Amino acid sequence: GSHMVEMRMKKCPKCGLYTLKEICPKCGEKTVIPKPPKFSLEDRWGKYRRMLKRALKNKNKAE
Ligand SMILES: [Zn+2]
Repeated sequence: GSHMVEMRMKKCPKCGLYTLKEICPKCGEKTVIPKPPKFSLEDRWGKYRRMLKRALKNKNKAE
């Protein structure tokens, strides 16, 4: 498609639980992508990831 779709489910870097709530229902810590990008053609948003974390509440949509 033209517009990029949000990455697949994530995993808690503290415990290791997978979910799509962006949060770990076990401990209560935000979840992160367990399978990060290894091959970057440009890596424009590479280091930017360090300052990519932001506060924004969104609503999920049913497929
Ligand atoms: Zn956790």
